[PDB]
Amino acid sequence: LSPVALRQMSCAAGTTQTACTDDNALAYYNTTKGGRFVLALLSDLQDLKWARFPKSDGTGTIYTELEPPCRFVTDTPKGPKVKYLYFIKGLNNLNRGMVLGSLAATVR
Amino acid sequence: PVALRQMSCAAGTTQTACTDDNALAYYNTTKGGRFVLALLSDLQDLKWARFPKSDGTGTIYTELEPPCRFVTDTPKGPKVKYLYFIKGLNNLNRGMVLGSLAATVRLQ
Repeated sequence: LSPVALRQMSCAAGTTQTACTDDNALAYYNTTKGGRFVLALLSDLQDLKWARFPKSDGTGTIYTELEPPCRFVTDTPKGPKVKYLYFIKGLNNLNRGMVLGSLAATVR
Repeated sequence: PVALRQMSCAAGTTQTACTDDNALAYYNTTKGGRFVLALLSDLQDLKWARFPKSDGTGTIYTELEPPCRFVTDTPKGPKVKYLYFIKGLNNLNRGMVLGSLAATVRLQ
């Protein structure tokens, strides 16, 4: 599925599945007709293992576990600020590259 | 976390026909030169890519995969661009390019 399909929105992550404070991370996802496929998260925080995204073709939300994070330091106007990138568990090399691609390909 | 940069380069239908800047090369930095991952071009018949070398020991000729169509929005209306991966480029790196491509040109 094409790279024109990849966009971003903030969403809700958590140490546990219950503790998903709304909107504390950026999520990379692909849109298609009617729903979405989240692929990875970017957050200020390093302890995350759960992700809460809108249910495709429905009202409501999904919860799927994350990989161990990927630590990057980005250049900010507030001095360097360190971010964490979580992929969805088992994300294939192409799609990882697409987010790494796009990520290095929008900041720093 | 490895930023992708652009540069004009030479490409052509055959190693000898590579005469002089009709293509755009996405490349990396690998501790002693630049590593090229793919090219983008108006021309659809390209098969080879001509690069000199930091030193100038002479020049490297790399093969290309078959192109992929992408129509781009430009001031001068729409322009169609073809994206050639260098032959034998693994999946992570293709993703990195495609993620980057969507950040650097007006796809769709």
